Amino acid sequence: MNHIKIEKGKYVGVFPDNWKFCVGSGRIGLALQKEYIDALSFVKRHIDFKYLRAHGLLHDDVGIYREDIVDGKTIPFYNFTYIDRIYDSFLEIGIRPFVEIGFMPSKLASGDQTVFYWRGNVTPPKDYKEWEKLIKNVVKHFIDRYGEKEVTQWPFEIWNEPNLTVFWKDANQAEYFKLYEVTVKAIKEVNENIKVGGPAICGGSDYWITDFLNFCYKNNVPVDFLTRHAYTGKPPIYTPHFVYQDVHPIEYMLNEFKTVREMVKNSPFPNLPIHITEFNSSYHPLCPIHDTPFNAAYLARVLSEGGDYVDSFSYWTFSDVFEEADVPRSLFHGGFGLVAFHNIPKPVFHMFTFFNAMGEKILYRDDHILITEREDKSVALIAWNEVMTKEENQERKYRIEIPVDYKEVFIKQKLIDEEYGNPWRTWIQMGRPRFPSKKQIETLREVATPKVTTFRKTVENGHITLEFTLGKNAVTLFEISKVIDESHTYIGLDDSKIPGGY
Amino acid sequence: MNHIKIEKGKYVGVFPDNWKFCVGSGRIGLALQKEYIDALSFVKRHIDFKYLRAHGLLHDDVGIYREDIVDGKTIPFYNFTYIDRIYDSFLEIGIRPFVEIGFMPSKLASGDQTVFYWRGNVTPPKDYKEWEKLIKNVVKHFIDRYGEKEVTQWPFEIWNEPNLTVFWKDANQAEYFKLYEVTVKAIKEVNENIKVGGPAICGGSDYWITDFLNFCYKNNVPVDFLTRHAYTGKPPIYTPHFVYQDVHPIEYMLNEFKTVREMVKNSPFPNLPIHITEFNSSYHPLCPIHDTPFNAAYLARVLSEGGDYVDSFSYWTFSDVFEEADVPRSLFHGGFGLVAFHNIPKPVFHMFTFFNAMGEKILYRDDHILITEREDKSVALIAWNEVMTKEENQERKYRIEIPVDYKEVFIKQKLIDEEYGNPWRTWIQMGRPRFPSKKQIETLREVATPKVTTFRKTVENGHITLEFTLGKNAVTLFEISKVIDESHTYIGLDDSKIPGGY
Ligand SMILES: O[C@@H]1[C@@H](O)[C@H](O)OC[C@H]1O
Ligand code: NA
Ligand code: NA
Repeated sequence: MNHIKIEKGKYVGVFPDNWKFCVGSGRIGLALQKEYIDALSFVKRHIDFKYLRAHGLLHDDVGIYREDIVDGKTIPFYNFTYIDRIYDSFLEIGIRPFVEIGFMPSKLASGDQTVFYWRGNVTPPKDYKEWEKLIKNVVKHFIDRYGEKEVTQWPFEIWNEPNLTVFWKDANQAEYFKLYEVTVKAIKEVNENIKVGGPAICGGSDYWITDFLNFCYKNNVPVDFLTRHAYTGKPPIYTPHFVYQDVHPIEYMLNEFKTVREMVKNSPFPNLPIHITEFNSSYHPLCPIHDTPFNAAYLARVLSEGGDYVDSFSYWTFSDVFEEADVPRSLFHGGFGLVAFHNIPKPVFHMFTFFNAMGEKILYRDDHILITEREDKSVALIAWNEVMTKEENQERKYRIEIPVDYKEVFIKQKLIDEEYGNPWRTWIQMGRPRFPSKKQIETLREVATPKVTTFRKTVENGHITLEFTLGKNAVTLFEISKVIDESHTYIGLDDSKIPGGY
Repeated sequence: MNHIKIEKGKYVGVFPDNWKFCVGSGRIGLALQKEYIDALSFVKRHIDFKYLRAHGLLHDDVGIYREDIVDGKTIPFYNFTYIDRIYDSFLEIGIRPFVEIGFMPSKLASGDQTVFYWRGNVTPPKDYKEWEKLIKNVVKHFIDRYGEKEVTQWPFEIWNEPNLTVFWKDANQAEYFKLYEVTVKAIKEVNENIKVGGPAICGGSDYWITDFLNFCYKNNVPVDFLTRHAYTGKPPIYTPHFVYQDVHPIEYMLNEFKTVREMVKNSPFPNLPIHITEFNSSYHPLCPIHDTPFNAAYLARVLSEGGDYVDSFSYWTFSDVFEEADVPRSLFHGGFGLVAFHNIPKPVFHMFTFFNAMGEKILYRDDHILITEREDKSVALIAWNEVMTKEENQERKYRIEIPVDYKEVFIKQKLIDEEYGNPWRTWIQMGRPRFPSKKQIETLREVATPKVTTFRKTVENGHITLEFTLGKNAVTLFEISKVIDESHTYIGLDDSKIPGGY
């Protein structure tokens, strides 16, 4: 039904690598877990993410800020044992931290308000000049351990979602500015080449972006990028074990992206880089939507178009290794992770890997397909089909004419939908086991992979035709490439002489 | 000084393998750490430890006990996500848990009192019958996942050091006896072949052993083994960063072993196995005695002799991965472990591995040397020399006549003292760097190995004579073996034709 004719030689855009700039994570402290490193290693073997963005560098499980008593004095001590082990392991894996400065260490806090099950503290420092010394020592170490050519490649975003009272005492904008100003000026004094930015808010308070940008311009506090989080979840229904959420169409997020690029172009900093340091449909770590093939198909458009607007958009999160809502109580529990425990890829993970196949040169693109040409001049394409309702049009038919100037083509297709690459479904059939056996795990691994099919055909009249129908919530990848047939070189080759009817 | 003549074909005792039955660890929640799994794997490549003993199975970071509110009714939830991953990894490595029931999960607790930096609740359960259901469900889960044959090889130790008020409210003995009865009867109802035991007391309250064994006999309360801890630290000096302690002679601890055996010999269970579930010199996690060559020399006698009295004795702990006194603040910091961070083995580690060379038939044993015969009739021996003070007497000389019925002999010596295998000395030389660099760490690993030297002697009069002198805090191992010289099979063999003066 959707008929598409690609003309020989015409392009319409550049597909950039923004989609794999940065990915999200459970709290920095959780990076100590073997399951985390096993997960991060597995992701990094498949998607060359450049940066990792996680809360809680200054939380007390990481244990940086402590206080010793000598006489009646109270003198600080900065403990780097854990963060060293962590950042080391990031860099050995091949990924750098998107440092998020937060939250408040308990012995520097002014109040007792906390966020999450791990009770990160969200009050301003009782003494702002002792918070200045923490930040400067923390940055100075790093330069000493990792060296400046390395640490200046690390961006520093200041705090998390201050426009919400649950993350920042009273959601006090003025006090958030004092905090941003003290913190970035501590960082810059150690090394001015370190890029910093903010204000890390979620949608629904976009005036914060104008207020924050004016505040940095009127005073002379530096800002080298903007950050903001984008979700699409309508208000949620709660449960002892679940949070259920409806969602806006994915266009609601892409619209939010561009109106944010608009704000920055009318800002005192018209070329500011924008980093969406968190994004997903539902915004709760226990929402089953994250486990489904729907969330793969639904998020796919963001990877196609998101880089038209923002310099990075970081999927929350790479792994279910997460503790914000306590320890998960079931293998499939609605976690943010691209990867469920035991390195079982979710549908969303495979969707991400498909974009490894996109070239820079965009042949075509609408709301539900992306077609690109790689440097070897083979053609690849990714189509999705997110289906929000029982009553919606369920299938999505494509007929695509593709020019090729060679005579024998090889087609490779990877499909994930409700049937293929859907371990959640098998998990359900298995009885929804909360704590499955090894054998159950390995069977979920066997299914947790895209259906892969291959075709060979002769090219007639300088083009080929791909006709295919996406079912409910499918994402698929096609790769079209030239065959240099070598069968002529096999003397006496005759398949018909093989038992088996060949 | 110390002249020894091994008479041909005579033995005394038998050297059993109790020394490697069991080893200790930081709390079970710390087993999620990559650094922890890396250290355990490292230890188990060198010492075949059968069991691993650690606090806090029921602590709330492992997350097992939780509550849900459907109605106003609160019902219980048992979350096995973390504990499954932990015991799975123990089993894959090849070690089993010496299960320690404890401490108290927050939602079952009757009071606010906690132990350690990680705040384990040490009050009894507010409702002993909801404590019983926890035990039943945890053990039934273990059996469901791992199988009857496997879990019934896991011994269950009830609580930890209840004679101390810091580990158990008011050090109430009756309250503990009720806890022990309720817990093990829950255990036994799930499967009566699970070995239970106690009372896991600290030293200095040994009447508890009489009271607890009598209590069980009187009231038909199962007990399949006794447990107790043995340390030797005198009352400590405290510092913002250190705990310093003197120690009794090591004879003091071997005395406690033979003493507690006597009590169970005089009890209604005269054949009770005894497990010394923690031991070390100093009992504090920030006491540098643990990092020194002295502790290796000092602790050697118990490996040599402890098995005469107790069925197991488990060194606290296998690794510095530990949080009882907050996150360690320097590479060497006095931690309990055989192994420091980044797998840098301490002298005590090497001392242990030496005992892999002891055969079962003992040829000769005193306070400072053990000489054994392996099955191929080669002879091996470990000698040590702990020097407690600068006065004392610092060197120990040895002259050992070993008979052999073969003419050509090969001797291999391994030595650790203050000069060799002492990464602590090098770290001091380096500046005591709290957070060393990779190059520093790698240099420390280069020196953290025994000195290894080899010898060839033609035997005169059917015996060889080992002559060596132990420096201060030294441990050494020799191995004596037959040589079948194959040099006659090399035709034209002449080293004198190799440039180099050979
Ligand atoms: O921490 C994240 C928070 O910032 C956002 O509101 O929702 C996702 C959470 O996990
Ligand atoms: Na379409
Ligand atoms: Na988390």
